[PDB]
Amino acid sequence: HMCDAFVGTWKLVSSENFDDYMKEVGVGFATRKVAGMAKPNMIISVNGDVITIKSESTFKNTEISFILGQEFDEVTADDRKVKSTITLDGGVLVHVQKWDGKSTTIKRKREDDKLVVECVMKGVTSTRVYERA
Ligand SMILES: O=C(O)[C@H]1CCCc2ccc(-c3ccc(Cl)cc3)cc21
Repeated sequence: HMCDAFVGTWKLVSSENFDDYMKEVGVGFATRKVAGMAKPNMIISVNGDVITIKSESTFKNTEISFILGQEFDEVTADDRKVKSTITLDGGVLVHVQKWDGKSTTIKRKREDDKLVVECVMKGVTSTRVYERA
């Protein structure tokens, strides 16, 4: 019953400060513009210990499967090759990506009927809010 409250199909309804977060990460102009337009569908499922997050959009489709606490290699939508670790901390999924001596953290939280995603790179935060599809 791990991650029960995250499981489902979610749709992005708002994004704040995402272009600035992507600049802080190092994403180039053309990818920022096309990526920032996307309104993805995030599909979260659990099978035993394995959590899968599948995200579908006009920009990119991605899929990650993982076990909490167990590092995995991820190719992000902006083509970074990162080493990722996802843990549960006080009911928040905390996803750390490491590449080229850099780090970014993505937190996914259940708040009311929404799933709230906070992406942090150094001092820059972006918030992306999802509703049930
Ligand atoms: O979330 C995902 O799985 C993907 C697929 C669905 C759409 C989308 C949009 C933008 C970015 C994205 C872009 C730039 C940066 Cl730095 C990080 C993430 C990542 C994604």
